[PDB]
Amino acid sequence: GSELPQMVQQLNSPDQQELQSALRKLQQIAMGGNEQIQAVIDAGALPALVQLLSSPNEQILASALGALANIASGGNEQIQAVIDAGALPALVQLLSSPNEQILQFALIALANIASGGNEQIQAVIDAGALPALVQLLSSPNEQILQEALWALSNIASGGNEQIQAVIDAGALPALVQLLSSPNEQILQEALWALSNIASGGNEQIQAVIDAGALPALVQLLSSPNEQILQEALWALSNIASGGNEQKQAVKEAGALEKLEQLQSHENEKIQKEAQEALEKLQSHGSGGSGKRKRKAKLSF
Ligand SMILES: [Ca+2]
Ligand SMILES: [Ca+2]
Ligand SMILES: [Ca+2]
Ligand SMILES: [Ca+2]
Ligand SMILES: [Ca+2]
Ligand SMILES: [Ca+2]
Repeated sequence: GSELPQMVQQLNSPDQQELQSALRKLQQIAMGGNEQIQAVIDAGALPALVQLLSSPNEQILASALGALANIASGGNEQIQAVIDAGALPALVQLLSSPNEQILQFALIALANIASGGNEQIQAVIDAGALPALVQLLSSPNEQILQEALWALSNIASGGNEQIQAVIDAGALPALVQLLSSPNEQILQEALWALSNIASGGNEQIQAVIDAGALPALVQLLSSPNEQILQEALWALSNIASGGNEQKQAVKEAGALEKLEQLQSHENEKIQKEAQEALEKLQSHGSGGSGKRKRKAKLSF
């Protein structure tokens, strides 16, 4: 309430101490849920925060990113307000920053925007984010790689046209290569990304198959890691939701025997996901694939 208008005014303060302070307070208020986010938007914060993405002051920039990321953790309409204030061109340009901290925070903000509805996701694609995000799949910096993977995964949680944009940007070969990663964080994310691409139409599922995902996905059905096991099951289950050619590719890769054995796993969630995937492979229908979105905060 009554202190918020002052905080927003202070985003243009000639006193850098007052500015940085107001920015941090807004960032923190935007951690408090969608009603609190809406109070920040209603006080007029957005134009100023977006303007500050052009700041050459790295402390200001990092906090502005933090604030906008938190606002973009809200509802689809709150995300759309951020897009409407003009955030995307600045965020996309920041994907080329040589500052790893700024890059990380930019990625998180983009990822949150791409956790909105299909129209919000399409704005991200139309702003040109995908070629940069796909290029970052090759980063030797695990932190950067992890945040780019989340952004791609969220973009692939849209409709078939959004998924097709991801495929056409050349993401699949890198994502399939990541299924070999010894890094459990990266592996999990690569599986989210591929699962979401495999939640589209049959020709999207087939692009995943044609890029060579199945043998690695079937190997992961041998993991003692219950989290990785569930993630590989989700991916196989999405692919098995396609048509006959897709179901048949899954059978040719040897999944049947393993899916059947996994119905005897003590973990009830694994049991259930195995049974469901198996029923789809032997079913005559299609559909039932699952999409997942990730939202993250930034509390400084
Ligand atoms: Ca001054
Ligand atoms: Ca500077
Ligand atoms: Ca650097
Ligand atoms: Ca490294
Ligand atoms: Ca490891
Ligand atoms: Ca285990």
